[PDB]
Amino acid sequence: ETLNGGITDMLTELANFEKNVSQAIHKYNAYRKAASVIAKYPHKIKSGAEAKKLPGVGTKIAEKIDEFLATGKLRKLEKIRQDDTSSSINFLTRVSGIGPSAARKFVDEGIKTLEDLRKNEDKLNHHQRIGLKYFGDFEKRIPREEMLQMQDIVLNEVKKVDSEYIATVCGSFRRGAESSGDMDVLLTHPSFTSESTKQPKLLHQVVEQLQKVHFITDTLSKGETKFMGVCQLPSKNDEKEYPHRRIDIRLIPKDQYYCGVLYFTGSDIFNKNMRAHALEKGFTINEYTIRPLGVTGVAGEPLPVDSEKDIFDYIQWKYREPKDRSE
DNA sequence: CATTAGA
DNA sequence: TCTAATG
Ligand code: NA
Ligand code: NA
Repeated sequence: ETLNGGITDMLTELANFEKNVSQAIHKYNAYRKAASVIAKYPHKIKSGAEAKKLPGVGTKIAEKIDEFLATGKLRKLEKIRQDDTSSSINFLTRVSGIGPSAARKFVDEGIKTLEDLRKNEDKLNHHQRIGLKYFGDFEKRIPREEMLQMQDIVLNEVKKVDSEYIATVCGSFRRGAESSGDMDVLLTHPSFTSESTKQPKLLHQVVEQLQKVHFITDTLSKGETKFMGVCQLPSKNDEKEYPHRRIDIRLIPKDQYYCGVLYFTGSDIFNKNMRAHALEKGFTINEYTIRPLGVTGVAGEPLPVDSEKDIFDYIQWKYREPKDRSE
């Protein structure tokens, strides 16, 4: 956590570079397994060799540690940090829509700056044009203050459109968090659960609403179960316009909300724990159900859930508020 | 790890 | 169809 840090930290620098700038899926994969195990390791790595004894710990990497352990840095680490090209790839990646594959393609073309992206707005597909559009707004954080008014609106429509609709803004926001990165509404409805052959509209209906009224400005993507957009709070009585925010809405079977909702709330850690705990208490939990364990090694059979509670009671825990889903 | 774009 | 990109 702090004894192995620079080491794991430098490791991940390396990894993330292999995978992004280069297409070394493997090396990249290498640095990370290492970056992992050395992290577990309870003692201060004193040298290459000491490390080397570790699993996934090669000589290539061990070599890396010496230099790092010896001089406060790393040449390649220094060498990569500089490189406009790799530098350039690191940045374009930031534009919503741009992954590395594209990132690289763009570069080779000689698109390295934000402006390049501009002059060549033509080479970008919708997602990316939008990304490019709201570059400042997507990188900006979401105040709970705003989070509150936001949430406020999305509920009223939902409600207004149909009243049988259940919404839930999961995420950090849901867990207290003074700020969030993007709003995430969970969506269900009774007429939609597991077997019932869809009702895409269910999704569509709302998106229409939210748009109708001007909350959803743009669309990144809309499927019959996952809509991926952009929102905006009605700039009051002028002077103050609101930032463009990422909003994502997804349809769920009534019969799988709670686990799902459980899930999306986190924290990434609480889930595990909770998830690790269920294991003992005779269960399994995942993004959708909770199936009682059978000694033969494994087992199925989705137990029924009507609230966050059910999942809880099931595995025999204390209902932990979202506020407290911290870990 | 799954859903959507797009080519 | 595959292949990227997001969460
Ligand atoms: Na991006
Ligand atoms: Na292949």
